[PDB]
Amino acid sequence: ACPEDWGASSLCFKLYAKGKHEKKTWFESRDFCRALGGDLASINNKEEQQTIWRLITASGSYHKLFWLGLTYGSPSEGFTWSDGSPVSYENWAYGEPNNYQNVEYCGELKGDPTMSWNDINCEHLNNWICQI
Ligand SMILES: C[C@@H]1O[C@@H](O[C@H]2[C@H](O[C@H]3[C@H](O)[C@@H](O)[C@H](O)O[C@@H]3CO)O[C@H](CO)[C@H](O)[C@@H]2O)[C@@H](O)[C@H](O)[C@@H]1O
Ligand SMILES: [Ca+2]
Repeated sequence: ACPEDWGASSLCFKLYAKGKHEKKTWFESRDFCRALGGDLASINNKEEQQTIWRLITASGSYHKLFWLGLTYGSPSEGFTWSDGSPVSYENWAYGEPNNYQNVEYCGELKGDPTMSWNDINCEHLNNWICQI
């Protein structure tokens, strides 16, 4: 059972699309989700991707960018999820991750129907999604 305000399919997810001045870095977003007892959202299969897409449609958060729990590990690991669990299912956008200019070590979701991922600099301010 998920809490009533969390979207379910299982993992539970919640969108945080806040004011223009209330976005957070990847690390700030991770700390926020962990303070709730959860973490930044991981997308581990097509069912979880659909759960989050339907959360986006229900909110009207179209076109927005969201932090996911994607973080680059060691060179041999590549991207992992924020709790260290491995990236198995992937939905990177075309050409991604491209580590553009060698400074992109966190992952963001483009919240449109493609639900694609991009690596981006971790100090960008974005919306975020938590899991619990
Ligand atoms: C926005 C960026 O998109 C991918 O990086 C691509 C890169 O983006 C350029 C964009 O074309 C340009 O309008 C903007 O002013 O600067 C961006 C770079 O920060 O463009 C190159 C072509 O030169 C490639 O197509 C890159 O894929 C994405 O990978 C980045 O993380 C970022 O979201
Ligand atoms: Ca990129």
